[PDB]
Amino acid sequence: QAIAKMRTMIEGFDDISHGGLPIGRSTLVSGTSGTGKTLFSIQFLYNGIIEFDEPGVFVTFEETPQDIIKNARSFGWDLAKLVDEGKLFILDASPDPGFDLSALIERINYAIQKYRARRVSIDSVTSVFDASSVVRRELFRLVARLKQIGATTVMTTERIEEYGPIARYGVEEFVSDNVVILRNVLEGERRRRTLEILKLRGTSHMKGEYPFTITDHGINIFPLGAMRLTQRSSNVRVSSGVVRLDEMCGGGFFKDSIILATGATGTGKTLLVSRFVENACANKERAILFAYEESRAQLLRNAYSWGMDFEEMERQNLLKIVCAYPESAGLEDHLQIIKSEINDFKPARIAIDSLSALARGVSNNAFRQFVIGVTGYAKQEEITGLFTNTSDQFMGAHSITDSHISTITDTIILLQYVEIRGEMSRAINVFKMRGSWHDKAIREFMISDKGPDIKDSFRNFERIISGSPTRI
Amino acid sequence: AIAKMRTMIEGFDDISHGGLPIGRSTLVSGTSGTGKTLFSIQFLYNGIIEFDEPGVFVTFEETPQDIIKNARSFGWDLAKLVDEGKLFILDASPDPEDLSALIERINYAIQKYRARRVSIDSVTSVFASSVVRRELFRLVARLKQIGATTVMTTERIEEYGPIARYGVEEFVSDNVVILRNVLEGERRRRTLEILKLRGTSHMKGEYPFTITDHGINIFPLGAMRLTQRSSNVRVSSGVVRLDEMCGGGFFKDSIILATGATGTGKTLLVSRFVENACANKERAILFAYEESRAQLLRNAYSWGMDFEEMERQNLLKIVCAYPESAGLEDHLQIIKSEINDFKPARIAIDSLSALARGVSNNAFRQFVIGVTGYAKQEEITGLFTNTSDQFMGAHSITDSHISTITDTIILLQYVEIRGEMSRAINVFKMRGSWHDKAIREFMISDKGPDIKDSFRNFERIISGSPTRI
Amino acid sequence: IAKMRTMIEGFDDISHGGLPIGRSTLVSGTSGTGKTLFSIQFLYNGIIEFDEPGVFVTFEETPQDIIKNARSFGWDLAKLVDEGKLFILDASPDPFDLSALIERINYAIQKYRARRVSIDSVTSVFQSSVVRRELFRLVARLKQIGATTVMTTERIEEYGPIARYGVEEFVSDNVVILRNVLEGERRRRTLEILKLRGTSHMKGEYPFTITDHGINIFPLGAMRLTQRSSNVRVSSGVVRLDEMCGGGFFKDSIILATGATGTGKTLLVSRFVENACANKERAILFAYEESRAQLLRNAYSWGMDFEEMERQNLLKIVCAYPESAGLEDHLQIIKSEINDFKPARIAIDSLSALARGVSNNAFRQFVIGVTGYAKQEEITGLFTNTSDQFMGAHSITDSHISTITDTIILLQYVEIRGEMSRAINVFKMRGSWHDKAIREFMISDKGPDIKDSFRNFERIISGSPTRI
Ligand SMILES: Nc1ncnc2c1ncn2[C@@H]1O[C@H](COP(=O)(O)OP(=O)(O)OP(=O)(O)O)[C@@H](O)[C@H]1O
Ligand SMILES: Nc1ncnc2c1ncn2[C@@H]1O[C@H](COP(=O)(O)OP(=O)(O)OP(=O)(O)O)[C@@H](O)[C@H]1O
Ligand SMILES: Nc1ncnc2c1ncn2[C@@H]1O[C@H](COP(=O)(O)OP(=O)(O)OP(=O)(O)O)[C@@H](O)[C@H]1O
Ligand SMILES: Nc1ncnc2c1ncn2[C@@H]1O[C@H](COP(=O)(O)OP(=O)(O)OP(=O)(O)O)[C@@H](O)[C@H]1O
Ligand SMILES: Nc1ncnc2c1ncn2[C@@H]1O[C@H](COP(=O)(O)OP(=O)(O)OP(=O)(O)O)[C@@H](O)[C@H]1O
Ligand SMILES: Nc1ncnc2c1ncn2[C@@H]1O[C@H](COP(=O)(O)OP(=O)(O)OP(=O)(O)O)[C@@H](O)[C@H]1O
Ligand SMILES: [Mg+2]
Ligand SMILES: [Mg+2]
Ligand SMILES: [Mg+2]
Ligand SMILES: [Mg+2]
Ligand SMILES: [Mg+2]
Ligand SMILES: [Mg+2]
Repeated sequence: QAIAKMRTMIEGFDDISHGGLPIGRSTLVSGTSGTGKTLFSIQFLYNGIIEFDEPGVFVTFEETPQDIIKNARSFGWDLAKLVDEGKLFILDASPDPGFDLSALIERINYAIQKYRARRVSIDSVTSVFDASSVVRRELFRLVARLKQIGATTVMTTERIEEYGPIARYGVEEFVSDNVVILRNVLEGERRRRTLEILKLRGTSHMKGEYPFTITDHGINIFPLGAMRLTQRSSNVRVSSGVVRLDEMCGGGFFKDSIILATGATGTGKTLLVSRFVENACANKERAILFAYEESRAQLLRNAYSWGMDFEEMERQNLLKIVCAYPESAGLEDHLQIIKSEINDFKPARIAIDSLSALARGVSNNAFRQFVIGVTGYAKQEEITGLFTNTSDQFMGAHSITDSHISTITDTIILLQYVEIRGEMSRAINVFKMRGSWHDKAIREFMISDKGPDIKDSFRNFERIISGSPTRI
Repeated sequence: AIAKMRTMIEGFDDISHGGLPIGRSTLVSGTSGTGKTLFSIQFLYNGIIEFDEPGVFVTFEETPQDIIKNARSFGWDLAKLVDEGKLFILDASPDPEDLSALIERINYAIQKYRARRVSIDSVTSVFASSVVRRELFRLVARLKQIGATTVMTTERIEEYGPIARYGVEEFVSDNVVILRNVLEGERRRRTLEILKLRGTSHMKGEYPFTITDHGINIFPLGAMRLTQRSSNVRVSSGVVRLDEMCGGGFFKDSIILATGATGTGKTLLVSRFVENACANKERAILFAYEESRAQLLRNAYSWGMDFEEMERQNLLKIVCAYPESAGLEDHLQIIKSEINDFKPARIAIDSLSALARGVSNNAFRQFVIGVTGYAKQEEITGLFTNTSDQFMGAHSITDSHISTITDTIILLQYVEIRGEMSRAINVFKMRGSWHDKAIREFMISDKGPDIKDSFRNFERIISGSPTRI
Repeated sequence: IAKMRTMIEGFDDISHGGLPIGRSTLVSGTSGTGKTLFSIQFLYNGIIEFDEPGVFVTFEETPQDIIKNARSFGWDLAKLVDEGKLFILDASPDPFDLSALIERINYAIQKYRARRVSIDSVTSVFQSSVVRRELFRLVARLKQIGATTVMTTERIEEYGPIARYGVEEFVSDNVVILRNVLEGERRRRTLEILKLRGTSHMKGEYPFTITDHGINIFPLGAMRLTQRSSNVRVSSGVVRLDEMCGGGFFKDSIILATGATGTGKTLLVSRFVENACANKERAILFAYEESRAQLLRNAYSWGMDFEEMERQNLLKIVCAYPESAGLEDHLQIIKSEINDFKPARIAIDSLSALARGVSNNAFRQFVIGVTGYAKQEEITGLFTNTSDQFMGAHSITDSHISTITDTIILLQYVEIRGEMSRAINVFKMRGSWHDKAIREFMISDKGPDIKDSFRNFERIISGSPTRI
């Protein structure tokens, strides 16, 4: 048969490893200091005991068992209880403030034999080490030893560089069958943790780097390229909160769709968003406004001057206003918050104000990856998503988005300024709709105390899209 | 000329100009997980199963049991061939609880099995550069006298560092293959190179490959001979008016490009293109990289076409995938793979601009030439869509500059007429045919696209903001 | 400082005569560079071209194999050994060492009356300060013996130290470096004379190709070679285009057909190539975007029978992806094919295709080379160049190679009355008058037809003109 694997039950990993770690073989987990090796090792054992009734041995080489049990209480895992229930054996191989190899393989086997233990975690084998071929042969002996037992091993290894050699010595890499590289890449002044499976001998795996976050629920990996173009798509309509906009969308937005609001600063994106949120609470549905530009304080003042009261919506428990600076974390961290926050609130409508805030400084690819995730998560979860985008230029803009994410959205609302008679008008347009007919008219519109009023088209003008048209 | 032995690895025999030179050792160096072992296993396996050429595998770390088990993954029974006496896994790995000695064992094994092939994996784990060359030289030199073609595995620490670990292994061997696993920004890319073959020609540079269920599959971008068939056979676009604008419809043996701003009607044309195939009981595949099976099924139904029906009839397969789910190399395989099972008459990729996201224009072009080329030589009508970055005033058909690779170009654009977003369609070019040269207005309905009349009384129609005459 | 001719294509140019006589020349380089091929070709040429006997010292490769490897290039070293013009000296170990070697070299030189010596590789012998003296000794002895030697050395890094130990350079009188540099995924073979003590040579690196004929270097600087130029005319194949140029294209000239995709560059090529064969003259067609079947089909739709012209051995079609080879290799394929057919006209369709993925310096070098070869061999070259922009193009070429062409035929779309019409312009003609009018031209089953100019329009060059 094909190489049998053993599920780790670490969010994402088992999809990246196409099942889990090859059973009976050792797997190297190497990374710089604070990459998540120990955690990868604990979480690996814990889940086997709790879920599969597979006992585990943790082989510490410096961390006192008090501290291992103590660090586990942070993630809400109680190791002490599994010790006292004879399921998890912590095997202190740290020296009190040669016997190595043969002596230790006996000790770890006396424990492997004693607990019927199907899983082992050695952390960190590096600290035992010796020149170049010394680490290779002493290591190899240990791997080949455990393979004879028929036990499945996680081998924490250290690193000095972030994209340097795999291990410390340039040997371990090859001794082991399965190699996992953790990274904590400094991208500007922020840190992006990624896990890569370099090889699993005798089996396929997902290639490349995958981002993850160490939350209070452990390692959470988002398989960026393991989401499936496999979501539901109804014809159920919903209201935008603007009646003339619903008319122009051929009877309102689709429930299962991503809507994009594109225009210069001060064109009315946050007004359409505010409105899009107030419609959900008006029909007794929960909504989340993900603000990254304005504070709750300012989002209420401005909403109340447009006629709508966020307070009664919040108190009724139908509207959550979140608010975060994009620079406060990295994209994976934000994507984590958003997914986390949608689960505990279970809304029918998400709104992010704005994507253009989150694209700042971050690379185009890194940004798009975030957008394929948030767009993709909403789509498969049957949640309507309105995403605001502020164009870098206020006039003469030729591209909808500067990040080029138009092919990812289903519906594009387009706000733009228009200069007539030495004044600055606005002009909404339903630029596209996937499914609906939609109005093809660039209707002028005004904002008041009442909200948005969508009047008539500029029938007697040429080059409306320019920003300074000419009366025909 | 030097005599070569066919390896039966997809792409290698063409890259090596006939296989590995016979009676010489070939060095295959790479970083961890590069496909070194796989290359050597295959070398032997494909040798045994095809030409009844027996082979020997020397292993210094991996147990023989494991070389047999790992091989089962690719659906090959190495165990059956050990019994049959065609293979022999000479276990040279250390015991948990020699230079000339091994050579004698390897020599003995060769005659003891009439073996024409060898694979020593890896001759580094056995190990001072002064010393490593002398013994490595002895081994490779010995094997030349035995008269046995050899694949010798060696390890590396850096993708563009020294070819092998000790800056010696290279110069000893007659033949050097580098397997690479380059990090293309969070996505990996597997390339095979032949750095030197003493006494013969080969192909130069990096050639990308994939490790799959069927082993190593290399796509030689530079040997796919631009020597492909052609006809004047016409196939319908799925729109009678567009067919007329092309001068009888599309050519069968042609790459078509549908270009335009976001939501101009590309994915609609892709739909009508695919349906028309199912109408004439001909198979087609729809490669969707932006929508989803449901949203495609839906959006099409609101255009009066049942994809649900076509799939049930097995005349339409829909392969949905995110562009960033894998690197280009993998995609090209999936695309080429899905075309070999289903054996279609027409292919559709929606869209190319989606795949060019976050990738060097080179990797893209090579990929595009790849798919273009394959469909062309396989006599398959290819409709590819491209979203222009600029919705109005676009000065270039594509930002990837792949217009020259296409044969036919359907250009869709927005036209601002009396405060409205009207659309237009013009057959920009058509190699072989006449085609209409008119920027004719069209509307989309429940029925689909209706191609009306040109903007006769307008100036600067392309700019997207025209002017009344 | 007297020099020995290598007869290695173009090396004698770079070296200003060849290798300094009675001195060793280091030829360092990474694996697969062509050091062993260089040193073999240095002796072989020495024998066949001057009857200068050579001695080849091998420290790894068995004499048996060195012969087998050479049979590749069509050279028979076995015959040259039996005849005693070449002596392969085996100094490999079994499967007082430097001095023992000198003696055996000095033995063969005196025994075989040998002018040339090749030692590959001196490095492999050794196993830093110590390497210097042993090498110095080896060279100093060979200068006493009075032998011009080639000495191969190996390198780890492609732009790192000129030799393994960072010494071999300083001890040698002459230094040559072979490089096999990686341009993305394609390889580029470059040769560089780093120094020749006592003499002049061409500085910097020069590309080369290892072919069935050995090391073929292109000294991309020492070209010009005078080239001849006449006022002889040649029909373009389009009657009006012939007039608009002032009697046709000059015989010894570079024609450029720039324009947006689908404007008709390939049609202008097709007729240009036909016109040669209508006057029983050979022409090669170098295609980089269209297969011979498609070129055959589309031509047949414009009237011309490509198949008929191919049978009479007048018209030759090439066809090759740019991504298949590098630029140096493409230059060779063309330089080769011209020699094997000796055509009156080459047609490259397109230069724009071959510029893909390459640096403009690397590309522009390629163009200089193709131009200068066609110009000096008096082959009239038409070249096509599809522009990046189909309307609003402000530059004739995006490669900036307009100064390298003598004549430019500029096609462009013109937006008239809601339709896409094309226009032909003779943009320049060094030597002739040429028409200065932007003319409209249709393409029918019969080929092109150039009608009347757009005199009643403004802003034609933009592609969106205004009626006035
Ligand atoms: N409850 C928690 N909430 C959030 N982050 C946490 C929590 N507990 C631990 N972390 C973080 O997760 C990281 C996990 O690193 P881990 O303890 O696995 O070290 P390691 O990767 O083995 O490296 P080292 O060799 O330095 O021990 C810690 O550095 C810590 O910053
Ligand atoms: N009470 C009001 N009466 C009338 N118009 C108002 C009122 N309050 C705000 N506006 C209008 O609404 C605009 C506010 O911009 P809005 O938040 O709607 O859009 P936005 O594009 O998201 O803004 P930004 O790009 O600055 O984040 C102001 O420029 C103003 O013209
Ligand atoms: N059945 C399979 N399907 C897909 N990929 C596979 C399969 N089996 C193995 N692989 C891939 O092959 C790689 C391992 O190949 P191989 O063992 O030849 O590597 P290697 O370069 O010899 O490594 P090392 O020398 O460090 O052992 C892994 O990265 C894995 O993803
Ligand atoms: N039922 C319908 N009735 C009328 N018009 C429709 C209908 N369905 C779609 N349309 C129009 O046609 C467009 C369809 O375009 P299509 O789905 O081909 O997108 P596209 O041009 O591929 O662009 P993108 O890649 O950005 O989605 C819609 O945006 C809308 O303007
Ligand atoms: N007939 C041929 N046609 C084309 N290329 C050839 C031919 N014969 C050999 N080559 C190429 O030319 C090179 C000749 O190798 P050569 O032994 O000269 O290199 P080298 O740098 O001395 O190698 P090393 O130092 O590793 O021994 C090889 O890369 C080979 O691929
Ligand atoms: N039989 C025909 N009748 C009329 N026009 C034709 C015919 N065949 C081709 N054409 C026209 O010729 C054009 C193609 O010209 P050609 O192939 O020379 O283009 P090009 O300038 O080389 O551009 P590219 O190489 O980018 O395709 C088509 O756009 C088409 O309008
Ligand atoms: Mg730790
Ligand atoms: Mg705002
Ligand atoms: Mg291996
Ligand atoms: Mg689409
Ligand atoms: Mg050599
Ligand atoms: Mg062309």
